[PDB]
Amino acid sequence: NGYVLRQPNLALYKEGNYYRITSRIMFEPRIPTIADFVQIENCNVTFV
Amino acid sequence: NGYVLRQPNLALYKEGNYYRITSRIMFEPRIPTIADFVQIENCNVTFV
Ligand SMILES: *[C@@H]1O[C@H](CO)[C@@H](O)[C@H](O)[C@H]1NC(C)=O
Ligand SMILES: *[C@@H]1O[C@H](CO)[C@@H](O)[C@H](O)[C@H]1NC(C)=O
Repeated sequence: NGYVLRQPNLALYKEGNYYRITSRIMFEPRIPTIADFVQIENCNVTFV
Repeated sequence: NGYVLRQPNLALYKEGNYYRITSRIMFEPRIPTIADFVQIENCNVTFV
């Protein structure tokens, strides 16, 4: 299983050791959580 | 409690033994999860 985001306007990034997901239009950062993801069986290697 | 979807553009269906929820505008299928539902007390019999 590979996970993706529920809507496009967000984007992950590696801020430091931890990972932070920000908006695409502003630099405001938001905490990661499990509710923000969605499941798809086929894994693409190109992801984290 | 009866559950419904967080936004209208989705739709459940019984693909096989398991249930799959797809987009209303494309046939792309997405995995079921609990985060995609919402609770309402009154149960309508007309649902699954
Ligand atoms: C999936 O990974 C392949 C690896 O070669 C990459 O070329 C492709 O762009 C990726 N597709 C995506 C991320 O949708
Ligand atoms: C609720 O179920 C009743 C069962 O008679 C049905 O007639 C009605 O259309 C349903 N309402 C919904 C699904 O909003």
